[PDB]
Amino acid sequence: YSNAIVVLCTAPDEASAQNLAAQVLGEKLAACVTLLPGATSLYYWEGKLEQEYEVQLLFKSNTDHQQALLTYIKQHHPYQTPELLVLPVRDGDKDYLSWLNASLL
Amino acid sequence: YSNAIVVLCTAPDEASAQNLAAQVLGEKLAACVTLLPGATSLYYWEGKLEQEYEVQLLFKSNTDHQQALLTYIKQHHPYQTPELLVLPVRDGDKDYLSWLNASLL
Amino acid sequence: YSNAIVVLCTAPDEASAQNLAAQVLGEKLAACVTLLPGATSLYYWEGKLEQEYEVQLLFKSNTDHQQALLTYIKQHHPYQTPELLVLPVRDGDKDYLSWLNASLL
Ligand code: NA
Ligand code: NA
Ligand code: NA
Ligand code: NA
Ligand code: NA
Ligand code: NA
Repeated sequence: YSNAIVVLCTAPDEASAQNLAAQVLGEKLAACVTLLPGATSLYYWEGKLEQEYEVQLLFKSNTDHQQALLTYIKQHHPYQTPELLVLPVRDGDKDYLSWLNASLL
Repeated sequence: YSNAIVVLCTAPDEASAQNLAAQVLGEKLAACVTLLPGATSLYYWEGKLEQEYEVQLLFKSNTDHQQALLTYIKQHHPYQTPELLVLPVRDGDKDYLSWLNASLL
Repeated sequence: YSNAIVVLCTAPDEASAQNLAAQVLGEKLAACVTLLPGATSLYYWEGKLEQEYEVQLLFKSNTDHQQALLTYIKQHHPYQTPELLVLPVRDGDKDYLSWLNASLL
């Protein structure tokens, strides 16, 4: 396995998604943050089935910066309990991983 | 590795995607279902290259509910052979994982 | 773990993403390619924070064709150093996995 990771997270709108991405990148806690706006999420919250528009984010980072990234997002997110799921990366293109690794703190 | 999983699946349109998600959620087989509408999928089917609009779904659940979820979607999907790929989750925010686990059957 | 994989990659626009997908599929190096257009990616490039539109791609393939797929994309991509991250697949629907494998043999 490579040391790269892809962290999934959602935001209520593009404005908040962009602000969070900019903060994370300025702190060098991710190499690239990709936003997928216009998503819809369904889930139960306090006993009711909700259906809300959200932005699905993908934070591309590495294991050496994993906890710092999670902690940062958790403390700079509009939601109290944001989605934060780390996907492992089994392999990647050498040159891309090189760039990803070099971009981080 | 945490016990969380993210299941990839596609649906032909938002209406079918929403119905499936609502059903899975009511059955408590996923904690959150995110729909990414307006995607385009290319693939060969019966020897012909097809290019079709689809909704990419992400079902956020755990390994304990993995088989029931897969079986449920398979039996309640518009396609005869739907995409069902389980991505493992290496780690996550504990508060989020706690809510995810608590929302399941 | 199954032998399936999901490879993340981004393209600058739909035209280029579609051409790449078609080429990869003709070469039988992926069973299905899903395009998520209208995404926004933020990243530092040459010291400056960029915010650009991209298409997020998901190549659904197997470990048996993983290196050939990565090499092929790298040689047929508009970017000099494109994003190429391989996500492992823990499990999936038997019929879907069978179709994916058969499509590439
Ligand atoms: Na803006
Ligand atoms: Na902004
Ligand atoms: Na869209
Ligand atoms: Na609906
Ligand atoms: Na095209
Ligand atoms: Na052959």
